[PDB]
Amino acid sequence: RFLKVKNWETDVVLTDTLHLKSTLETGCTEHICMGSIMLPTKDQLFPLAKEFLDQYYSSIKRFGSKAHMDRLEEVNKEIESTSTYQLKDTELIYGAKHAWRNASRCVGRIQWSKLQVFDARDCTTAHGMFNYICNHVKYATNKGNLRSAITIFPQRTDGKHDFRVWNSQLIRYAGYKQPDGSTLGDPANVQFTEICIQQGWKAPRGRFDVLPLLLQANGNDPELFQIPPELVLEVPIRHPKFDWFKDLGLKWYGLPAVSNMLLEIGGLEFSACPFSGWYMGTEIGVRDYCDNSRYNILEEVAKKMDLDMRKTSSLWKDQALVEINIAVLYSFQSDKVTIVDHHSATESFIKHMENEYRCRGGCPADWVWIVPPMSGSITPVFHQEMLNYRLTPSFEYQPDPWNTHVW
Amino acid sequence: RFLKVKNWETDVVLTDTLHLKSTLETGCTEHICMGSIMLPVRTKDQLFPLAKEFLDQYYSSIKRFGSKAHMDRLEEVNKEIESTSTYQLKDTELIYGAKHAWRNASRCVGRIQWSKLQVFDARDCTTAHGMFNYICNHVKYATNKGNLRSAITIFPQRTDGKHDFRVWNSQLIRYAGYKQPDGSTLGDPANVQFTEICIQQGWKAPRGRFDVLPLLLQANGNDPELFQIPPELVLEVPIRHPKFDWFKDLGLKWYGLPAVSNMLLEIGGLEFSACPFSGWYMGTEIGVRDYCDNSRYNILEEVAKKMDLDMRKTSSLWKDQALVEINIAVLYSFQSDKVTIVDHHSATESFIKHMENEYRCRGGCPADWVWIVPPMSGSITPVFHQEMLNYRLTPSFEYQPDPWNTHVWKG
Ligand code: HEM
Ligand code: HEM
Ligand SMILES: C[C@H](O)[C@H](O)[C@H]1CNc2nc(N)[nH]c(=O)c2N1
Ligand SMILES: C[C@H](O)[C@H](O)[C@H]1CNc2nc(N)[nH]c(=O)c2N1
Ligand SMILES: CN(O)C(=N)NCCC[C@H](N)C(=O)O
Ligand SMILES: CN(O)C(=N)NCCC[C@H](N)C(=O)O
Ligand SMILES: [Zn+2]
Repeated sequence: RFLKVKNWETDVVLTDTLHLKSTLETGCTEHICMGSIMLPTKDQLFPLAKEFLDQYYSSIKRFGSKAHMDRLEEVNKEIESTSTYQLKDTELIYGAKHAWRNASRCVGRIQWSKLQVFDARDCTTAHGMFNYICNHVKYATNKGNLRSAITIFPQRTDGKHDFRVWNSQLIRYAGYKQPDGSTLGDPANVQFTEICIQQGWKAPRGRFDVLPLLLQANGNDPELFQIPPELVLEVPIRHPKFDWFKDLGLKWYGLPAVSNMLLEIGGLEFSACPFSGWYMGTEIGVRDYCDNSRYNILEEVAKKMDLDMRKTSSLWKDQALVEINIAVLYSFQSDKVTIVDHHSATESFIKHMENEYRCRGGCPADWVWIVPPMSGSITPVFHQEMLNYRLTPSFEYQPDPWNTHVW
Repeated sequence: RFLKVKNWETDVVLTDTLHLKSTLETGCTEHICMGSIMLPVRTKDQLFPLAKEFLDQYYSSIKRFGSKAHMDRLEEVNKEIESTSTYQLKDTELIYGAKHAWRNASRCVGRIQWSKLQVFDARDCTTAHGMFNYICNHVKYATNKGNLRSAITIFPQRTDGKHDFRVWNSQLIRYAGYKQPDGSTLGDPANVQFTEICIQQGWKAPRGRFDVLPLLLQANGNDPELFQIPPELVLEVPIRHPKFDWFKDLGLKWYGLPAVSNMLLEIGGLEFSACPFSGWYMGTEIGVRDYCDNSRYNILEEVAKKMDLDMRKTSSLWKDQALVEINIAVLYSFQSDKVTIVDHHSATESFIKHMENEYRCRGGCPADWVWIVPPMSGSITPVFHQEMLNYRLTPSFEYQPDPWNTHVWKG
């Protein structure tokens, strides 16, 4: 019932008691571990509302107070009467911050208490959604001095009036299947790009075309909007030592803004809740650029470095990987756009884990996601045992809206 | 029940049915995943089902399930258990058991090779001197002048738990570690505790950076005895770099034969507490972990200093740059000396091919992602993108406590 986690580099041992508060299921059983799998009514709602309100009133040191009991009765009366309830602004902000705090896949959680919460629960149309999103992009970007933010659209009601951002992130690049057989742009975004074109987007058919927003308000058919170009901060990628790197024609955007997840607070479901922080360098340099199914640039870079690509044991892929990641970090830093390297971020996470174990009794963490995708063992998280479990409030995956929407 | 795993790079989906034959527990529950935790005398009653399960597996593998030979063997083992409290495996069953323990080892990336394993049966061994001779023969066979051959040596099984055979070394060949009065370490810090034990037992330590440890061998529950492996049998490789001529003056070398000697082999409920096994290295084991872990030889700074990298801020990725060069040097050095080694790209590519084959022919391949993904360049290897299912099949290799923690000293 009490669990220990050890760091095998420092011998530091921490005791986890927070897992006992966990409610949701992991997908593992005593017989099988699914740790590497990517995607493993009124009666329902009151216990969830109560669980949340209890944690909230405990957090402001007013547990069992008159104000606690009164809010519990108020919400109970509201669920019994309306089949749902509304969060106070204080509860919404607490809930959003804790959904981030609880995000076991996120290495950036030392930042969790510093989150700007934009309450968009008064939004009614897709044009309104576009306005809120531009404002979030502008605030979060802050001319390169990035600030963490979330924008929260109205909660699910009966499930036929869902707010959704159809985009997987606020800013991403289009992908196009060519007659050639190859893919132009970002292959990750081929299906969604097709949906936009189908809905009438005039695609430029280039390598780095910022996708338009496809926004769905109140369960209505989604609508297209272009983010003002002047609000999308991009960074041309160059190398501090290699003059030729700039001629690859690479760029990336500064603001990573996940827009397809569902925020659950006190049993309420916020299906449109785009949130943004800043990039860890490996996200762009390792995954976005070097995944075989992404921009897949290792070959081109290695050829420009004149490495021996005849044999895997020359480690040519590894050498070009490091250089690409050096160029990503250098380019963002030179343009004064916030970015964190994987050494700095993982060091910060270990400190955050220690803080959470000390002050909260634990920190749910998914090692498979937390360890960076290059140089794993030279970062301290590789040597850190972690326990993964699901706490609420939470960010959850949800099915893509085009599979589910009724046109 | 069927379980699917997807490869997110190729979209290949595989279906696992083998997990149904799993009996042992993982450490995980419906409420918690323990997938990153390093470490999460039998009765007659518990023994016969284990033996039966194993013999059924063995006779099925040889296409003799339900034959008179199968039935007679079950009867013979049942009689032997009821009579003597235990039983003896036939040579064929021992070979099959050892190969399958390897096949089932979810943390092993090298399993494409599982059916090619030389099994040395040492169950007639009675003394530590006998163990030493067996171990020297294993080392010489496995080394094969650099053309490494996988092998296992299997000493007598556990009886009452008071007469265990144990190799006290964690690997047959490893370097000594010495804690200095000023708090620094000479040699390999991983082996400081064991080095102190050896010195206590009478070893005269050279006190250098790469001293091959003596073997410390326990036969039949007796106190362990020290033996020096003949130096001519210990193949080592001086580490140099193909471009950087200063690399050799770091004074680095490593041994060619990785030979894990502290695990327990379980076959049909029998426990083989001394079962050293060896293959060949994947380069990252040495170049990433052994050389660059902060708690091991910790060479990153010295290498980066010699490369004249910008070390003022982590975001120059100086550690990452030095790491790749060290790993190039290790692969270069072994290949140049004609000592078998595999790079992490080749090894992971082969593992994926093995895994897909296992799914098709066996219905699954238990695999621990946390261990299978290499400790550098994770996502440019195919295993990073491969969903895996981790579960425990028997026969198996298991951890056991260090023998100095449990040994009853006779004097
Ligand atoms: C402040 C800077 C932040 C950094 C450096 C950071 C870092 C990261 C990284 C590197 C990942 C893995 C992403 C991937 O591999 O695709 C991640 C995942 C995640 N982060 Fe953060 N994060 C930050 C802010 C935030 C914020 C503000 C939130 C929510 C308010 C958040 C919630 C999450 C969630 C829910 C995931 C899992 C996403 C998924 O499963 O695809 N993070 N974080
Ligand atoms: C033939 C070449 C082989 C290669 C390249 C290979 C590769 C590896 C690697 C890289 C690891 C991780 C080791 C670590 O991080 O400390 C490992 C683990 C392991 N391998 Fe292999 N292996 C090979 C042969 C064998 C053989 C012959 C056996 C047994 C018969 C075996 C059984 C195991 C086991 C039980 C582990 C888990 C070790 C632990 O938990 O500490 N492997 N393998
Ligand atoms: C199959 C495996 O779960 C998958 O490739 C994971 C591994 N770790 C990851 N880690 C992060 N941070 N992001 C990812 O997309 C992934 N992908
Ligand atoms: C805490 C974590 O489980 C631990 O550091 C693991 C991670 N993955 C590993 N993978 C391999 N192959 N070998 C190891 O020693 C480790 N160590
Ligand atoms: C949440 N956020 O701040 C962040 N750093 N990453 C979210 C995911 C971004 C994605 N991995 C990408 O490379 O675009
Ligand atoms: C099993 N074997 O062949 C192997 N490749 N590795 C076993 C463990 C070796 C260990 N990682 C080391 O670096 O010495
Ligand atoms: Zn698990």
